[PDB]
Amino acid sequence: THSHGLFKKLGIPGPTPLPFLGNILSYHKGFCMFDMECHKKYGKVWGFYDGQQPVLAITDPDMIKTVLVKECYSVFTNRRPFGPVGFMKSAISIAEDEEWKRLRSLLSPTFTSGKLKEMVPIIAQYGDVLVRNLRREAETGKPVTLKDVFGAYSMDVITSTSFGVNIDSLNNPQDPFVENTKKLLRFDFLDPFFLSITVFPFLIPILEVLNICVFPREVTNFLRKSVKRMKESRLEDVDFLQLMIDSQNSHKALSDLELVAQSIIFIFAGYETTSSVLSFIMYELATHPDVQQKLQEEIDAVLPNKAPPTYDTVLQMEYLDMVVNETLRLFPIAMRLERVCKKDVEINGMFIPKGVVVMIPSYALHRDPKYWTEPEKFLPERFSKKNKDNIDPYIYTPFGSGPRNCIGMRFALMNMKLALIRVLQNFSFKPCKETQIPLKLSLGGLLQPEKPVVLKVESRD
Amino acid sequence: THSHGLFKKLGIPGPTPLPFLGNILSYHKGFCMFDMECHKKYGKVWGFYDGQQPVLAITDPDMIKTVLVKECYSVFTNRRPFGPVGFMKSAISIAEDEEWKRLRSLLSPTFTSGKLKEMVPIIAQYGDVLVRNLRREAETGKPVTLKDVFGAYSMDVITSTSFGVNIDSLNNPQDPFVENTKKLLRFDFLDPFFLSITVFPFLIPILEVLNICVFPREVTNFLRKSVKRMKESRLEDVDFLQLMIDSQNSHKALSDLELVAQSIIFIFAGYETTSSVLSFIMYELATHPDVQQKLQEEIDAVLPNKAPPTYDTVLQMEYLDMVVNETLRLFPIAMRLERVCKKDVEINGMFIPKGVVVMIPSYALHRDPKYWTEPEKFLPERFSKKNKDNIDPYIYTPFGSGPRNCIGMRFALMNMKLALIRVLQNFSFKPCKETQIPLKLSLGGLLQPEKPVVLKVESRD
Amino acid sequence: THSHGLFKKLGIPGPTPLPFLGNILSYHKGFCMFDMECHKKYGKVWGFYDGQQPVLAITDPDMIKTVLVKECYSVFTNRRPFGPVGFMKSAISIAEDEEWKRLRSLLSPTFTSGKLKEMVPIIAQYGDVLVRNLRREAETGKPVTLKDVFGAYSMDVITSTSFGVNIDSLNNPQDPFVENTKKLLRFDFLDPFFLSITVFPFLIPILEVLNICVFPREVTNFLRKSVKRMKESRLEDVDFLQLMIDSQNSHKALSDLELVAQSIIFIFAGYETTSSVLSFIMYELATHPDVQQKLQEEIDAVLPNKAPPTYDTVLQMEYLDMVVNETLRLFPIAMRLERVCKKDVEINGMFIPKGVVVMIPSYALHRDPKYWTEPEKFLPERFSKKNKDNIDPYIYTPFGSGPRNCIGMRFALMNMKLALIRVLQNFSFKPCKETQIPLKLSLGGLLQPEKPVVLKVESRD
Amino acid sequence: THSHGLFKKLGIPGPTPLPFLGNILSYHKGFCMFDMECHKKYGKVWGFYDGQQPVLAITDPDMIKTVLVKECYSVFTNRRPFGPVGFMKSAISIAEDEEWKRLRSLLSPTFTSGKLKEMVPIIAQYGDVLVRNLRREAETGKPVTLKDVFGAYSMDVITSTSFGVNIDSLNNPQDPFVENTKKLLRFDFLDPFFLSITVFPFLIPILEVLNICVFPREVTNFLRKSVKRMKESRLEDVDFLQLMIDSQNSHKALSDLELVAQSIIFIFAGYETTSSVLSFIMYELATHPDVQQKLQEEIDAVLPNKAPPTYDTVLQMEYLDMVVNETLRLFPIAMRLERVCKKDVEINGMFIPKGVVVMIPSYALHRDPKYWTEPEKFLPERFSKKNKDNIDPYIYTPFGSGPRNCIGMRFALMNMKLALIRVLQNFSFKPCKETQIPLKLSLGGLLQPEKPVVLKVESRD
Ligand code: HEM
Ligand code: HEM
Ligand code: HEM
Ligand code: HEM
Repeated sequence: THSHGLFKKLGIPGPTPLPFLGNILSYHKGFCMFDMECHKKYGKVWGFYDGQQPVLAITDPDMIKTVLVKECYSVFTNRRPFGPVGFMKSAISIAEDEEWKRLRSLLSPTFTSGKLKEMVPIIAQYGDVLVRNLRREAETGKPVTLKDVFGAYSMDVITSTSFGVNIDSLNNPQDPFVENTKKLLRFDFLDPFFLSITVFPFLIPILEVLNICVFPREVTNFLRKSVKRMKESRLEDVDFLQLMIDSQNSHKALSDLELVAQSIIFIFAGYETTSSVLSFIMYELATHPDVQQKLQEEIDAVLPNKAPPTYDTVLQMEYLDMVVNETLRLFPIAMRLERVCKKDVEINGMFIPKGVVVMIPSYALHRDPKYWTEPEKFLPERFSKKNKDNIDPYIYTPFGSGPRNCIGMRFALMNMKLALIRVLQNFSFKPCKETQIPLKLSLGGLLQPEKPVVLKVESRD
Repeated sequence: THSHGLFKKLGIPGPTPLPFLGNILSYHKGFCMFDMECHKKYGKVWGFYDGQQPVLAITDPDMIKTVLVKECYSVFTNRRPFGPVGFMKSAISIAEDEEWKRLRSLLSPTFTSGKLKEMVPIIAQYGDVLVRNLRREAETGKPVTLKDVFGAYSMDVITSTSFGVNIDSLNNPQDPFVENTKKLLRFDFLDPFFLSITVFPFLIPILEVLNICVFPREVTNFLRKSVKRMKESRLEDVDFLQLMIDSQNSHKALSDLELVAQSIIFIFAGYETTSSVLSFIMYELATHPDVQQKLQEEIDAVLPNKAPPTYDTVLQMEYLDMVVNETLRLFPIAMRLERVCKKDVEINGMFIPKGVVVMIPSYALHRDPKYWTEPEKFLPERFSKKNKDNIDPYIYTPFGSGPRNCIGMRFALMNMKLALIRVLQNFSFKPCKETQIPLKLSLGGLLQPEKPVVLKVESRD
Repeated sequence: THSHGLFKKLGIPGPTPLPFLGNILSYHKGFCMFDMECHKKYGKVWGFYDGQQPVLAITDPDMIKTVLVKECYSVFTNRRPFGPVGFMKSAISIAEDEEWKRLRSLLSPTFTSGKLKEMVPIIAQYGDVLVRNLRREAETGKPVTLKDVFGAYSMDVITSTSFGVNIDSLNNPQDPFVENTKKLLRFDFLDPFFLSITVFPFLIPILEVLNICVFPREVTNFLRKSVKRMKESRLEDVDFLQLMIDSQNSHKALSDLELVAQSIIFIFAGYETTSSVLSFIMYELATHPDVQQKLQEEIDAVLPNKAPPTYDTVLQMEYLDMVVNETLRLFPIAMRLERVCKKDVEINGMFIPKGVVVMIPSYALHRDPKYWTEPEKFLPERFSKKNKDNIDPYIYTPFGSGPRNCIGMRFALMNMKLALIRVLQNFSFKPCKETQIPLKLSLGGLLQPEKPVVLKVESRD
Repeated sequence: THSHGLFKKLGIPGPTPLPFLGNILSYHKGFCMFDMECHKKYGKVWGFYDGQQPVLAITDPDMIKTVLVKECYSVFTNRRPFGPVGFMKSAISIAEDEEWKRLRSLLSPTFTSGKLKEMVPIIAQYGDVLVRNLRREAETGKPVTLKDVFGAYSMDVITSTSFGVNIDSLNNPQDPFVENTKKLLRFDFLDPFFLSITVFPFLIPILEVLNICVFPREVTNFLRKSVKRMKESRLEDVDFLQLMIDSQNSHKALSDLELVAQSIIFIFAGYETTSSVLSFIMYELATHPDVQQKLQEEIDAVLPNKAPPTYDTVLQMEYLDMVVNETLRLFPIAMRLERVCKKDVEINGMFIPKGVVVMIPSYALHRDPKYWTEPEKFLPERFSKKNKDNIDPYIYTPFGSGPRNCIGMRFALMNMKLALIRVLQNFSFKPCKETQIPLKLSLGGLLQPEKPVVLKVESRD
């Protein structure tokens, strides 16, 4: 099969591809293990095939800068398609070129510090809810599963910061607004379906004309009307929906379908991510009680008498920022960043022909011995205000970099910190016998634990 | 396009087909209206195209007999495929030829009168549940939606008669066993997806190798393990599951996957059907209060003092059998029966080449003036023990006929009658202003009401 | 189906589309008849659907100018895809965007007046061959079929002006170089296959990965090696091949596969076109003997004593230019021009959303009563140096207009005129009884005669 | 992927399959080498996957008998599909079940000894033509390529024994009837296209509805009308066409399209096969001059004075029968026989589930040391009337066995022997320096030589 000669011709190393399958059989241990092995075997750049799709992996920090910043608009502007999307075509994370650029413009003022400081009282109320829910699991000394308790917390923060709907998801697990939203899970890009998509990407057109979508047709049909109800109950009679409604009052405003799609993508974006990361952080705190104590002391110092957190007092807390960042290092939940090269180019001395997918293997670089000492260890001091200067922003990329980076970065860090502050103000977290130490990562296509994290939760009362 | 000449060549009338689409655009008013129009325009036989699939419609009672009985095993043994089925390939209603014949054998003793008489105490307990639920909607004079109250009743009867699980679905609408099972709805064979299947049936192979199934992969993955739990909690420590478990203790026994598929098909089969028919019957009773009174008097006569119904006392009630049958006449929820002609044949003097789909248009014949006087009226006397002899069993076919007829006929009639007896022992049913008189049928691909049936429910107390 | 609402929403008239088929059933009489009917029914602009592909037809000369010239590079740069192309992707007529722009640059100097004046002695020798072949059919008074005699002439001119190979195709109809090249016929975009492509354009990806090509794999595999033989017999030891070989000695030179593709596209481009047009011209001359006499007199005046034609004496002949142009008016063999709108735009006051195919219906405009008197008549005087000023270059477009017009315009007119001069110097052409007067055009997807043109050929000796 | 567990579950050995590809990458050396390796590694039975299609290979002579004879009608009646066939669906070699059984009936009397004895004078005349053509290549001592000279001979015999058309193909290589027929070449079931068919057999439906056929649409459209011309020039005013025309004067007669398809399949069947085998025989004779001398002496003894061969004198020649048979042993051009198991069965003690493809690896068994001494050597004595009794007819299967064996066996052997007799009566055949000794077989999907056979041909004058 062809085009399997491309990397050989350019003199670029990589595992030899099978006809039709390319290298996918080498995903049997997951993107992370494949990426490290490749980084190790082949060095600073390499190439492989997702079916017939050539993928060029790069690790030089200069050349990563060019791809994510300098030549973003001109050359490296879109991600690769992945499956049938339906109307979700209009979602900023999926849209391309000038539609993207216009969307990214219309939504930027929504993620500003000013709007985010306005949303904090809402995210705070549900840290309280979280606490009372944790307390009920802690007065009845039963091991807690974090994904479920943080899931319900994440869910809570979303439903409020995007539509004003206010639910106790953990206690109302069967509210229609909680039921649909809980189906918006991260895509397993190595499950039968998406593997098939990589071998038969000519099948994508087929599904499209059949209205078959990787965003389940019914979750989308539920919110599309849920939004047009809210839209016309507020109109006329502080959340993301309002901020978008206010905006459609670049250019060309925001279409009504265009608004529904962004609403959906934020839910999708903020739900399993926030839930997952918080779990990873509580695992590390529970297996490193010194770090947990140190941070608890920091929180009490800024917030004595279990004082509530604020926007300014959150940004005050340096050790908490160190804990969060180091966790995202060990578990960057995206694992890779990816851009489609839209033209023949040469950058930092290397020819890149049109159509290749440039890939940055985040997981692998966050654990590269050549930039991190004992990269497997949990050492928050790597981010102390002393050492935070020796860290290359193109090697540590948990939100990506450049114009197409994670637009929800600020919000996500602030959301996760408000949960951590409130939770640690009230509770300590200890390993159980049934806790999996050391945590093994899932050999699938998601960064998540093989086994869900379970811990003992104790009242500081 | 070809083969669009087939009917023209055989001298068979029918609407002229468009290339690729055949006649599907003539489904814009539904199978029922198309069938009547065709019966009227073209007479006793006609032909049309579901894409490229030729479909030969027949209405002579002799020739229907040949197709459903005399030449079933030899010629007319399977239905037509309809979409990707996954493992549900093994479900009796879908299986073909000797696999079907063997399955139909292994499950026949499960639907016998003897087993059915044993299941009646279980179906009865949930008529009681139904009552208390109706009473709560009747002491608070709010119009009741029948599909929801009978749905929860149907659901209840199924969960018990197939797995022993005992739930108040109406009050536990969010039990995991109620949540999955409520997704097993009747297929809308004119929704975008299935229309596309008829135009692109070459797409079926494509979806199959992609594990894409019209039976949602997650409902099936939930019950497959739900069964292997029950299976191994009873083994070792009266429902359909047991009767199948006892059977795998023709020939070749029942595979473990083969058992899970039948379990699923019965749920699918008994849930929206029972729920739908009961609604149609209560609509007719409410718009014909004489008939409702007459039947109430019959029930009190057999069952004085609201005596509970039994298997024998149900079969006693002739006017109730007349009401149920007449309703199935006006609304035969399958609408058509269909067999694939597997060979060149000639029956009753007409050549039928291999591959055609012989179709019997049940809806249309149940309302044919040539066999029924005032076919639009609700006249239960057409089935009185006096006139029940002048009714051609190949014209009145609400469960089909012959070896491949509805294996659940007995159970379904008995289930629906036990619900009707208990409900009418306690309540009368009257039209609301918001009730749709006269009921309009859905122009889709299901026999169901355009608008859901709503009635006033009053206590005979 | 969707997107069938687009034109309705924009307030644009057009025939109402069927689901999936759009308007293709309205091609049952050909693009030409559909275009006129539409122009007539709907006016100055209209819209229709090639399946799901929206096609916007326009006839205002200002707005045509914008599309073909002013906004060519920025907005209207590519044609629409049509089927699986294989490596022919690299052919200038098919390539897109900057690949096109670079190719069109590398081949422009090949079609200059200077190169074309150099090629004339070669094209002339085969007008002689043509004559002797015609004379053999004229001394034996048998009606001649023009496509066959002009086909062999066209073939001859190509094989020489592109590779130096010198064959009498008419007398060597079974030379391997004549056999393959004669398979490069114009695509019937309404034959079963291409119709299917319009209804299932999602099938194009499928064929591509199967190396299935609308350019037969074996004709292309024959010339690809035929070229690499010639290439390496001239290297080292006046045709298009040389001019390209000299060029690969914008930028990025011409790839070796890139050269083979252009070679092929010129053959394809020059063979049935030149052959077809010459036939149309000889039909009109034979049914308008005054015009034929007048031109014969002109040729004798410039070229007395049957003097051979030259580059300068060809451009001298004004009545011949009038005859050729008027014929291309009545039969513009492309029928339409087409550009893909690559962005949301507004031109001359009309919104055009991304993805639509702007179409200019050349055939229909060449016969529009609003710009031509008696448009069905053959009146060469419409192009006399007197009236040639009142003709809008955006209404008379037989080679298209703007940067993406027919790069072979000069060559094609010069090739056809040299054939006409030599042929008329020696012969007159008269209708037979078996000649089809009036010529009916083919209801297919090609501009060609229903029945092939047959004429009586007489020696001016 | 699934169903890749089937052979593992049944305890059947075989090479471990890759997802989607099964074992096709093990065809990189051809069916023959794979089959031997497997026979060697795994023994008497084994299993592998052509994509997802399970293929069960068997070598026990009893169990082969069951599959090809005893359970042919009931269980093992069809071959496997292979690609899109169009109307060629009706060709006996491709048709299935009762259509096959009826076709095989209607054509059996055409291949009888009596008809075959009637066709011999026609096949003889073209042995003469063959000779004069060979003599022209032998008086001009140039090495002859056998495929071309025997191709033209084969072609000649076909065109006459199927339609009465009489051509010297070698000297008329560009007659329209010779041009089309020469495109009917053996399918390379490992060329890109057919490999793709095995990985994407769900693509077969797609091509079918696109009228795309592995029998080129134009060769079939040429003969379909070529036949309806001959058909209606003989009607009314000794070949296969006549014998079929006489037959349509089981049951249901032969359709007109059904007749055209058989005509085509015989051409396809008799052209490259006869041409190929004759080449293999002349290679062995030329590298074993003793055998060549011995046979020449036999021919002179039966046919002194270069007497012409007859039907009876051909069957007389035992050493010639030995030479032909031994060659078919070393090169059985089908390589394998194959039947689709249409039901769950057990034969000779082994469970075979429905859908598997039972395969008999002819090539491998013809060279199995366990039944043949020095199986690589060319020893015609293995078939002497002495040893011809120790040869298992289910191990030596160059025409298959049972009801679905090669219907053209008699004709093919007789055709090849008449060519050999005439050729050897007049010429001896010697190796050239450019002859490939030892002949290497093609690693493709055809049994043919890597390099075409070239020999020195000398006049016995
Ligand atoms: C711990 C939480 C999160 C992490 C680790 C994370 C990580 C990422 C990464 C790596 C990217 C790709 C950046 C690139 O390509 O350079 C991304 C993109 C994106 N993120 Fe997040 N993200 C998080 C939370 C969120 C949240 C809460 C939102 C809610 C609005 C969000 C919205 C988006 C969007 C819309 C994009 C695509 C932006 C574009 O293409 O212009 N993310 N995220
Ligand atoms: C009011 C209720 C029902 C109606 C009107 C109904 C109607 C029908 C009809 C018309 C058929 C096709 C018969 C034919 O092709 O001749 C059928 C088949 C079938 N029914 Fe029902 N049905 C009902 C309830 C049920 C229930 C409760 C079950 C539960 C077991 C069931 C199981 C089946 C099965 C398995 C088949 C396919 C049988 C075969 O192919 O052998 N049905 N039904
Ligand atoms: C009577 C003869 C011919 C006629 C009427 C004709 C007509 C046309 C037309 C209408 C176009 C499209 C122009 C547009 O889109 O604006 C075209 C394009 C083209 N023609 Fe011709 N043509 C003729 C002969 C030839 C010949 C002999 C060649 C040989 C080189 C040729 C090469 C091309 C090419 C390469 C294109 C595509 C150019 C591009 O996309 O940049 N044509 N022709
Ligand atoms: C040296 C020449 C030939 C060889 C080695 C050969 C070999 C074979 C083989 C192995 C089969 C499959 C048998 C089986 O599945 O058991 C076959 C089938 C067949 N052969 Fe030949 N063959 C030859 C020549 C011919 C010729 C000249 C014809 C002309 C009529 C022909 C017509 C057929 C047909 C129609 C079938 C399929 C029969 C059926 O499925 O009923 N073959 N051949």
